[PDB]
Amino acid sequence: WTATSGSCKGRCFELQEVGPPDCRCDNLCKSYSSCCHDFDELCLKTARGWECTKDRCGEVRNEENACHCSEDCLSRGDCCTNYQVVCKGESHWVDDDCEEIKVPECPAGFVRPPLIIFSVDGFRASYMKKGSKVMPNIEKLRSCGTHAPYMRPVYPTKTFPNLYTLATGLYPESHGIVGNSMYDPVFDASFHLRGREKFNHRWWGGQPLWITATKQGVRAGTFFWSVSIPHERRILTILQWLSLPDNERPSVYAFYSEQPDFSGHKYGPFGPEMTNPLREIDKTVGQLMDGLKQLRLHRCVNVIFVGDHGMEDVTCDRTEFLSNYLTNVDDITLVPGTLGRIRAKSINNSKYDPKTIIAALTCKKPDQHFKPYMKQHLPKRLHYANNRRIEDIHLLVDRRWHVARKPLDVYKKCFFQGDHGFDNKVNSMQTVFVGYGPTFKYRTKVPPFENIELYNVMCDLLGLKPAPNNGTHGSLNHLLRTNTFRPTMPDEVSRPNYPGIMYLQSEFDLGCTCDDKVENKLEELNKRLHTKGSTKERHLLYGRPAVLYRTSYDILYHTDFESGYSEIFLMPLWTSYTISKQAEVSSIPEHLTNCVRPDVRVSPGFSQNCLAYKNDKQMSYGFLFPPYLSSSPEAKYDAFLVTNMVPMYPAFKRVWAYFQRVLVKKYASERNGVNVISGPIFDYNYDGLRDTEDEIKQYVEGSSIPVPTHYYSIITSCLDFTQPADKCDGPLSVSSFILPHRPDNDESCNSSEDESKWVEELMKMHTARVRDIEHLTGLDFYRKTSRSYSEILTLKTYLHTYESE
Ligand SMILES: *[C@@H]1O[C@H](CO)[C@@H](O[C@@H]2O[C@H](CO)[C@@H](O[C@@H]3O[C@H](CO[C@H]4O[C@H](CO)[C@@H](O)[C@H](O[C@H]5O[C@H](CO)[C@@H](O)[C@H](O)[C@@H]5O[C@H]5O[C@H](CO)[C@@H](O)[C@H](O)[C@@H]5O)[C@@H]4O)[C@@H](O)[C@H](O[C@H]4O[C@H](CO)[C@@H](O)[C@H](O)[C@@H]4O[C@H]4O[C@H](CO)[C@@H](O)[C@H](O)[C@@H]4O)[C@@H]3O)[C@H](O)[C@H]2NC(C)=O)[C@H](O)[C@H]1NC(C)=O
Ligand SMILES: COCC(=O)N1CCC(c2ccc3c(c2)C(=O)N(CC(=O)N(C)Cc2ccc(C#N)c(Cl)c2)CC3)CC1
Ligand SMILES: [Ca+2]
Ligand SMILES: [Ca+2]
Ligand SMILES: [Cl-]
Ligand SMILES: [K+]
Ligand code: NA
Ligand SMILES: [Zn+2]
Repeated sequence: WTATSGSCKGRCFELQEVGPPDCRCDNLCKSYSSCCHDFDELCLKTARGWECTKDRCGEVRNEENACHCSEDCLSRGDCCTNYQVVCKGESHWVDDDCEEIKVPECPAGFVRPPLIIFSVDGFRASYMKKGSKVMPNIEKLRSCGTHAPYMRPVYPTKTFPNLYTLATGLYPESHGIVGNSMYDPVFDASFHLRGREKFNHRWWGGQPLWITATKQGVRAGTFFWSVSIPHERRILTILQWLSLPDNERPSVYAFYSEQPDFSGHKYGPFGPEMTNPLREIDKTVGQLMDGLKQLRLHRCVNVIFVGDHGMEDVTCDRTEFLSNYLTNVDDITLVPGTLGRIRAKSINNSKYDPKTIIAALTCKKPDQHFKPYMKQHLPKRLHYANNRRIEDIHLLVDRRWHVARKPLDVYKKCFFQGDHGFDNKVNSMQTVFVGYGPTFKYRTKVPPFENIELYNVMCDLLGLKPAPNNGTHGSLNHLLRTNTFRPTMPDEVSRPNYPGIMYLQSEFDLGCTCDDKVENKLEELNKRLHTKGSTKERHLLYGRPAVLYRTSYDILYHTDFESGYSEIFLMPLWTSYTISKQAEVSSIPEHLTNCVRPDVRVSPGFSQNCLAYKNDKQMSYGFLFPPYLSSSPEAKYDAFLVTNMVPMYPAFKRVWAYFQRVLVKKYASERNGVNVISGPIFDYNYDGLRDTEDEIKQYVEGSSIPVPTHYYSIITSCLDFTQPADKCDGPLSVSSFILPHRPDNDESCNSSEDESKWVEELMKMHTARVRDIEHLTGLDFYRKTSRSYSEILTLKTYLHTYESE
């Protein structure tokens, strides 16, 4: 119930929402069927449209008009945005030359530059170039301010998950808005763009910017807008709020446009019908900037022009149907379209089998345009698992395609030519970022970055302390003239031990054998020096990683590699080695095929054992430093130390061996040397964070040797590839991966072929940021470089995507 019989007189677009059954006059009242009887009349004026004309100049104020051209309109804050242009001979903002904004130039009473966030739905990155001729206001913001060539959305590349990620700095698995529609099995309820369910605050986790601002005494405009409020009225409303008294005026404002997404769905991303919506959004930017310039705020406000995701060509005829794969298609519920999520139609059904559903969907047709995954097996870079609203079964759909349950679902809803929701690495899903104002840099291009980073920046722009989030604060300092944020390295929690030779061979009963008893004063001092860390500056180029949790570990030095060996997990946490452009690949000699050697620096009780591997018929082992890349036949013996061994499924060893034998050397050749840091990851509860020992669900049979869920590598070289990795004077270049440690290669449909036909494709799919590895390991990398910490934070957030240009 609402008693809608009160009035909006003097309350139009009030900032504080009043509680039922009192009637409302705020920008959301329409959506709730709760506005006062006179809201349309008083608050949604439309008479005479949105522009001043010559004949309206200096008119007698008529309070019925949409906006005003009367002399008193500047005082009242309610002129048409072009008033000064038409009636006072001023120029439109877009026609002014651009001039550096070195300091904020704000009216008296402004305590800080306001932030206006102008969000555009479906605004694909390449619109900036391709629509440049029809978007002069946007193109001015872009060339004069700070811009990226594109901004990476979060997965799924849908509207609500991305807008709410922009507001919170959180992955959708953390904020809870995991799709445009979602079912919560605990609420037994579904969230959709339509209807009232989305209104309940129970769906919306984290702390969005408006709440962060309010808690810290910074006032915030409403970020949600009722769809029927036209754009011109949203702009006028922002400009009116900006004219409020100092104690009442918000410092942060949001404008949202449903375009170009709305037309993009109908016409495709580059349909000829798309020119007009781009012109119309540009005109709305023009209105805002002219409006700001009238209020003398155009060199005071920081403006962010940001999109939520792009748009791809997608038609009804490119739909894969599940009824073409499954027989029990009526026992499932599918969230369809540009991603798939499958769950049981009934929870009272104990004969529903996720395993058999997955198998019936795997590599079934040679051209198949989707891939099924258990959610925990999805690429870690998607961060799309740790929420009860994400179904166990996930389908990653190829760009340009849809998935649906049955044909009747498509014709009983061709409508559409565009859609979005695909993997956030896809070029067509990339969106835009422009920042313009006194706190942003002038005429500056920044590298592409992820939208999860922007919350920290918007907090910096507002003098706010951000709530805990998934951004890496400091990684976008290079966007800002001032207000940076001064990041500092996390303190190391565990310091390493440096063990010497402490154990005789015969103290070990590891059930290991090696053919290594072949017997010089020149080269015995030499080997001693190597074990003490003589070559460490060659193989550890950026300092040892810091361990950020409490544990017991040893640094072990070798001629060819250095490692941080965990006495708790019985294996290295990290192994670091450099491979120069000139390095040679060798074989594992025949006599050394099954060689594993006790490490006399490490106790029998903190070592793995070969017997466990012999007894575990599913589990084999591999090595973190590859024996193929030994510097000499003598150094090769170090590669077979028990302290370099890790548990590996035979299926995974195919992947790993190819990476180590072929790919590392290829990268060293291409990049002029590489430094590699490799190691295990344990994430059995799929939360993206390092497992404690008591979370491990799988051990090597009859041992305390834990089985990794993933293996990582971070591959660093010089950005200036004329300099070798080990003698690099300037910025660095990195690519990294987090490979799932799986007992089959069901994910790679061509895995029956030679590794040269599928391994690198798998690794590319599982590309990662250094920061993703840091969360999963509790390690902190690049502790000792000649580069600024802000720069290193940018480096740690980089993702190598392997998309074309
Ligand atoms: C991305 O950034 C985010 C933000 O920093 C990181 O997420 C944080 O991760 C922390 C560790 O996982 C986590 O801390 C836990 O908080 C528990 C209290 O949580 C509530 O309060 C906070 C703060 O206001 C709130 O944000 C939480 O919101 C979640 O849940 C609501 C619904 O209740 C959702 O609306 C919302 O979207 C959000 O959901 C997400 O997080 C939860 C987990 O909290 C997931 O389950 C969801 O799927 C979704 O992802 C909560 O309202 C606190 O109880 C925990 O403490 C336990 O563990 C420690 C171990 O040291 C122990 O000392 C404690 O005693 C306690 O153990 C006891 O409880 C156990 C569990 O019930 C039990 O088994 C034990 O036996 C004990 O009795 C813990 O500190 C923090 O909440 C989230 N924050 C957010 C916003 O998600 C995220 O990790 C980053 N991602 C990456 C990859 O880096
Ligand atoms: C914790 O916060 C929850 C809250 O305060 N709520 C109260 C408001 C209620 C509500 C009420 C009414 C509506 C809508 C939501 C609603 O979604 N639309 C659609 C819509 O605005 N856009 C598509 C654009 C949009 C703009 C910004 C963001 C963001 N960040 C997002 Cl995600 C979307 C308009 C109608 C939801 C719950
Ligand atoms: Ca959208
Ligand atoms: Ca974990
Ligand atoms: Cl969805
Ligand atoms: K075995
Ligand atoms: Na396969
Ligand atoms: Zn859309």
